[PDB]
Amino acid sequence: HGTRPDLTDQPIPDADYTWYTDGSSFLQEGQRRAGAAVTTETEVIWARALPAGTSAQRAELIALTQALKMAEGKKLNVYTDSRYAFATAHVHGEIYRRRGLLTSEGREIKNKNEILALLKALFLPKRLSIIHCPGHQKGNSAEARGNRMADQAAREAAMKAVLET
Repeated sequence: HGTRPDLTDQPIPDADYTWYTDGSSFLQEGQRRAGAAVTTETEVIWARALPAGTSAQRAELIALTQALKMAEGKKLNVYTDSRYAFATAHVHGEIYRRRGLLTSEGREIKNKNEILALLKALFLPKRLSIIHCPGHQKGNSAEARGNRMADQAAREAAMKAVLET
């Protein structure tokens, strides 16, 4: 009946998982390729190539949603460099849903199905923080490294799918 009341935008100290997500989308070999990833600072938890023509923004929602599903029952800090996915998760998604805009034939809202899946996935972690950090950071901080890891993994997945066919 609504969205997740305890969803926070700052890291929680006691988290089981601190994960970084990224979606990427680019033209490779005459086609729009996309990838989505979930990583720690140092290791890839999950990464996938997504369907041809997937946008960066859709990929970012898909990565975030996957982090939520994987962290079911656990305390999760997840980072995203997408203002779009951050805002969708925290604010826009639930408004669009309550207005009936997600299940409508209106194509005025992009990524309707991913947003609905994200909204459902928000309830899975025991505790949840979805944190925005600027991407493509030159910083040496953990978050800068986690985001570069996630960007790398997402891009690697999309590219690997291309050359594996």
